[PDB]
Amino acid sequence: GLMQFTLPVRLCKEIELFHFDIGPFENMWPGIFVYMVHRSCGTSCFELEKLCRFIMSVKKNYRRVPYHNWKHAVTVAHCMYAILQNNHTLFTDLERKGLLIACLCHDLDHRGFSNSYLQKFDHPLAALYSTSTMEQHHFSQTVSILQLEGHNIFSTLSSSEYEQVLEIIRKAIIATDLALYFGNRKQLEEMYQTGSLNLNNQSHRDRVIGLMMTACDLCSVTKLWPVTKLTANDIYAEFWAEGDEMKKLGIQPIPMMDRDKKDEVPQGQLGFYNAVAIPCYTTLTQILPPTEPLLKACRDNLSQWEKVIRGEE
Ligand SMILES: CNC(=O)Cc1ccccc1NC(=O)c1nc(C2CC2)ccc1Nc1cncnc1
Ligand SMILES: [Mg+2]
Ligand SMILES: [Zn+2]
Repeated sequence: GLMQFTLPVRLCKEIELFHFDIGPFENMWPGIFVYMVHRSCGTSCFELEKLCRFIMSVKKNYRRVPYHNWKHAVTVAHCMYAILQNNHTLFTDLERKGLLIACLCHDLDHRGFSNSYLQKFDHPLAALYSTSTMEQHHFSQTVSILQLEGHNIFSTLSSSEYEQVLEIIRKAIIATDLALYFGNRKQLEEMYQTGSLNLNNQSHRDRVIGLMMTACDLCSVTKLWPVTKLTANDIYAEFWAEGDEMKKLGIQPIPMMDRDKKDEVPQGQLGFYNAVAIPCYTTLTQILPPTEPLLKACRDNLSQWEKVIRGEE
């Protein structure tokens, strides 16, 4: 009850900022998360003995892949933490609990391959789930861990609060399938401008949480340039591996994934920012004004990639 987590001053200050980088020390990331849960949710939200056991089981089930790893899980959680703190009163007690956990769990047991690569490989998980493949696998894994003895961090909730929080988390994790982002934003877009967006409409909240998750999941583009620049190497390390494996199946990969075509990256990142990230954070800022900082950083980094092409770095 009385065992606050505290952080070094720089971390304690910098963590409340959208563009915070959790840093290269694996060993602090668990404490960082618990810090965020206590300030986001309450020191009463979860039994600490239990939370710690869940955190470490969840860490154990992210794999050693260049990008879709434990560092990604916590990065995404922090970005959600930042959004909840800047929109304090808009979100229910359970929405605060379930969302941070969803973010922590959103990529459980990712292998570094896209849904497309499961289908073309004919991986068993593509047999089992025909769309949002990995994402239903990550939700599947989150319930597996939640059901291990001593890991039910949600046990103090009623039967029905429990059914709501798992249902928040499921949609939350499906929402991170970028295949669904495009329709979800276009629907939120029409609803904000026609002016029918109603946050008391639960099908509306669902979409808005869906956008937040896309925004959190994309937040390596909302960092200081030197972070965004270096994280790009990791996402691209996975892409080129997947390309290598597409080549092995007798399939030319999209250039984005072809390591013979690195020259084409700065242009590929241009497309990405314009088609995906700028729109994501635009629509999110229009809905949740305090989240503007994420749009500014995104824009900044777009500018930096233009600069890369112009020979200027
Ligand atoms: C399916 N469609 C696409 O994936 C879009 C695209 C198109 C072309 C080239 C590249 C991409 N994608 C990305 O670059 C990218 N994707 C993602 C998530 C998988 C969506 C996250 C971060 C990205 N970049 C990134 C840059 N810096 C620091 N961190 C991450
Ligand atoms: Mg994912
Ligand atoms: Zn992710």
